[PDB]
Amino acid sequence: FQVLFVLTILTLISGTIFYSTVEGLRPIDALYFSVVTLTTVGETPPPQTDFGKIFTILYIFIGIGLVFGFIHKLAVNVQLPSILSNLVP
Amino acid sequence: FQVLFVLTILTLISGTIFYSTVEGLRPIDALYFSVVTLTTVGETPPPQTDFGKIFTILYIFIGIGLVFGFIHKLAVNVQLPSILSNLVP
Amino acid sequence: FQVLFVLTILTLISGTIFYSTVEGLRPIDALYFSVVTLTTVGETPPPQTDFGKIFTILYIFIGIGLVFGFIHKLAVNVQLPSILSNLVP
Amino acid sequence: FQVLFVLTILTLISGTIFYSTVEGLRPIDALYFSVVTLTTVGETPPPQTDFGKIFTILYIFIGIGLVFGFIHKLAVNVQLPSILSNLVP
Ligand code: NA
Ligand code: NA
Ligand code: NA
Ligand code: NA
Repeated sequence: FQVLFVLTILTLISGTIFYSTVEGLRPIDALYFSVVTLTTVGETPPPQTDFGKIFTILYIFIGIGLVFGFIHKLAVNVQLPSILSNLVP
Repeated sequence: FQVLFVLTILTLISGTIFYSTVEGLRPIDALYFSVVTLTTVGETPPPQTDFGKIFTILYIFIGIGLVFGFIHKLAVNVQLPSILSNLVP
Repeated sequence: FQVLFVLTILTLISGTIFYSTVEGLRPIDALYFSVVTLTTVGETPPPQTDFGKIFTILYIFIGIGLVFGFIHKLAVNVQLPSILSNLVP
Repeated sequence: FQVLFVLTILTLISGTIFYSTVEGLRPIDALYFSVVTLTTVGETPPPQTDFGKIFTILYIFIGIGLVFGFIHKLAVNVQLPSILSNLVP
């Protein structure tokens, strides 16, 4: 979880650096693009540079497994227990 | 299932409260945004406030596991049985 | 697979009937909306009626598990075998 | 992994050929559409031809299982090991 947590953050930082410089986005919008791309939500418009498109294609393949792995350990063993160890008054 | 059902509803209510106030949406559109964000459908436009963006990023990480957990118990053991206990005339 | 296949089709037909009448879409665009909603792709705009929104919320929760179940049996045991029983010349 | 890798590439090439000719997209935008459709991100607009819509519906059902299978072997046994066989200095 600490590790998975670190990878995800490093992955989102990379994305954020990439999209602010190549697509011209403010940091916050570039992190947002990164997270909604990798969680496969995708509610923003697509990148407008060919360079953005290529990076996004590869970023998607490398990131998704990471992000979803983090999301899965996050849910199965930081929430349910918390949540369940929670019922038992 | 009752529990999972409750968490999902509380999660969608939070989202609904958040998006109506900070993004200025009518309740129904804010629930919709919440559900299509957390089911990773994402067919609406993205939030326009930095505050919306940040909450959405975190809401996505906490909610997805919840919503999908509910969806999964919903399908595996309220439908298939119903559906199957359904074939056998 | 035959069963899963039937449920998915009946689910897409319902969606198609719903969106053509309430949202005013041509059959083909309503099937498309249905499939891209339930596969969580979501690349179309969202429904414009409150009635569309509500149905979509519920359609998403009931359908996703169905559609993905079909997709999963489709891939694991109509493709891989086909595909693999395919290597062995 | 080599096999899964090949199928995904052949699947994206098909999509790319399809969307450049029928939807009139430059190769790169057609590959992009293909990848964001099959990874269920969906942040581009939808196809504008009925022919595009139909192919997309079927492409989605056949491709998703493929693409996600590749993504899953990619993550579980080209990254984690790499990543983990990485901690142990
Ligand atoms: Na999506
Ligand atoms: Na979208
Ligand atoms: Na998705
Ligand atoms: Na989307």
